Amino acid sequence: SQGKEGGRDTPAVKKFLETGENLYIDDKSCLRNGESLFATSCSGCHGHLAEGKLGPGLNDNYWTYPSNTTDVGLFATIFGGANGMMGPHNENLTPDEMLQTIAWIRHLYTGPKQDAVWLNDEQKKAYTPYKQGEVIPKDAKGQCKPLDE
Ligand code: HEM
Ligand SMILES: [Ca+2]
Repeated sequence: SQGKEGGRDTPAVKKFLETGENLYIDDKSCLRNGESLFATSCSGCHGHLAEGKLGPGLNDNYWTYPSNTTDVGLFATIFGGANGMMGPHNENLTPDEMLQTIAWIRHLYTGPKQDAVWLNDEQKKAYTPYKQGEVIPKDAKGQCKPLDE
């Protein structure tokens, strides 16, 4: 909406614009939000688990546009999708919400650990193919304020 919030000046967005790093990767509070944001903005075409439906599966190691293997690339795709050639994507999420959504898409990954270029050395160590039924603890607290609270 608007009012008094953040969106484009949060520490995560600042860090992202400085190094391309997504501080929300593996942050449970951000993942909980991202799961919800992904649901209403992307799942309708990419599937509930990003397995693919009308749009391609975003949970595997094949990418039509490899730039999407980095969070900056994925971000640019949606924010600059405005009638282009990489899909029917419109900038509807704030920059901060986008990072949370991207963090969730990465969490939905089910492919080879070595192809997860969006994860650093440590995060790759903690990577595990997403399995349906998983439940992010609802009392999880982190860098992201719960969308419901
Ligand atoms: C913020 C929500 C969304 C995100 C993050 C998202 C992300 C992406 C990404 C990263 C790709 C490229 C995949 C690749 O390179 O292999 C893609 C492709 C595509 N998306 Fe989405 N998507 C979203 C919403 C939607 C919606 C709502 C629709 C339908 C109105 C849609 C339809 C498509 C289609 C048809 C393609 C394939 C386009 C092509 O191959 O050129 N997407 N999406
Ligand atoms: Ca894919």
